[PDB]
Amino acid sequence: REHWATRLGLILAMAGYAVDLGNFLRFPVQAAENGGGAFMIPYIIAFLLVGIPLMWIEWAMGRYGGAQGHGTTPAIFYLLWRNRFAKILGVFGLWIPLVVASYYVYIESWTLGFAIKFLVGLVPEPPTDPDSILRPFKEFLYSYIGVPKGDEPILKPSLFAYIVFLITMFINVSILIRGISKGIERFAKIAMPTLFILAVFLVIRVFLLETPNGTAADGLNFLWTPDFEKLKDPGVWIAAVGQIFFSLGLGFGVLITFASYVRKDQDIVLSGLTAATLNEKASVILGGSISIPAAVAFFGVANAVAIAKAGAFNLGFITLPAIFSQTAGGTFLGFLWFFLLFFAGLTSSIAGMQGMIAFLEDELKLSRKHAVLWTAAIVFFSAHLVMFLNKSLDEMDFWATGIGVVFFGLTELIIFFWIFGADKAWEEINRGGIIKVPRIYYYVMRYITPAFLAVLLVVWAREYITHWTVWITRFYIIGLFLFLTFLVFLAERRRNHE
Ligand SMILES: CNCC[C@@H](Oc1ccc(C(F)(F)F)cc1)c1ccccc1
Ligand code: NA
Ligand code: NA
Repeated sequence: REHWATRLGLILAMAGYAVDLGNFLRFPVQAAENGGGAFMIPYIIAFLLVGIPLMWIEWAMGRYGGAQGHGTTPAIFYLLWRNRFAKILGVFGLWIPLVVASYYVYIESWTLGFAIKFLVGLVPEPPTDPDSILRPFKEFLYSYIGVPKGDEPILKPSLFAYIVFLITMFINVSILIRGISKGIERFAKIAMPTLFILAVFLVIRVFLLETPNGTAADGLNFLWTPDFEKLKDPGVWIAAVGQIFFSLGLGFGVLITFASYVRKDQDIVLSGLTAATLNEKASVILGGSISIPAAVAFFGVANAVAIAKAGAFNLGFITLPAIFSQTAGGTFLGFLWFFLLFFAGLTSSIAGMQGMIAFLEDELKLSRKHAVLWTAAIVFFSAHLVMFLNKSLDEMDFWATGIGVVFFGLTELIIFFWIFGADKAWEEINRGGIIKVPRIYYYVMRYITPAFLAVLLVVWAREYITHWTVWITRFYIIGLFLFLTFLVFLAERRRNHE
């Protein structure tokens, strides 16, 4: 079995997974709409009661299973719980990253595509007034995606967008086909420093922005000025808990797959706590200093509410390009911005397609070459539903990431800490650890964390409870689960023979 080469590489690869576009775009928006700086109170709390406990568990399960040649949840859940339902629930943690890859890599191609368009200068050049600056970029993005102009729910992506998507896929394969150490780790050692420099360079440049409508100080001011009256809202505490899940990448079965390449007695407690910290630092320091400020610096603090309500997607794909087109040398600023985003996602995409690669290698005994190409083949095919069927993306994202990861997360708790036994589990987390987990976390992991998850579930289960074309997507994603259930079946039939 393959292994991480260096402790640093492990943490960077982990951190490379956790730091995606969400750090720079989703996190700033959520904070501004939920009390600004006061949002740090439920966020930090959820980071201690939910994020940190759940991270150590997936790290534990991964390493536990990885010692026995199994990096995937179908196998691992059968080890923690010798049962048929365990292998079935384990399917989800092979299903979720595979559904996300069906659109994530695609969105990742956009950044690459835009970064190419920005570098060569193939960007709109307005013209005055905000709608007169945004619209040329609104139409610029829609032509790329192929956003439906008619009543038909049909996308028509440009030939360029598609070609970049092929390239993007090819880029992902190029890294993944070299393995864990010489591929993901070696790239994590390059991308993460590259990421940091690009972030810092923008943070510096954003702070130097000065328009008649305001400055970057006004942006950091609005974003961080605490509104404690919103802490009364349970929805904020739900958005916080949901965000920690989103930003740490919990419940995707990717931490489990990745930790399974950590050696049996190697530390997971401290190494994990570091990778988790790297992610959070990236968000609060770099992420909330680039997007929101530059948007407020240009449109004024008056539109700071309207900008935050415009969504995290408009901010990164319509707003921020529109602003760079108005700044000195901003064509290159656009290029850096998107080239920052590309690697942020490229370090995440490679990480989650490993789950399917690890499955074919461990359970179906495929070589690394085949396991990669067939995983690429699957992703590439399924992505066509996202590329062409309008709102297919959103539907996939709603199930896989909305409840898929939250449900599978709470499943991970009960299986490892309640079914497998808490004592046996606690030793599995702390074993080989440079530092030991605080004795108080035993109660957090056993009661507080599942309580938070179960009462995030109920809050999700009710209010979060569309055109007929969503069924096409439902049809497909259900079909995937059945397909994976079948491979698990074939996986256990191949083992009884040998
Ligand atoms: C690292 N923090 C999580 C953010 C990111 O996580 C993932 C991103 C991509 C993948 C995939 F590439 F599909 F494997 C798997 C997980 C994600 C989560 C939900 C939707 C889109 C992206
Ligand atoms: Na993150
Ligand atoms: Na990433």
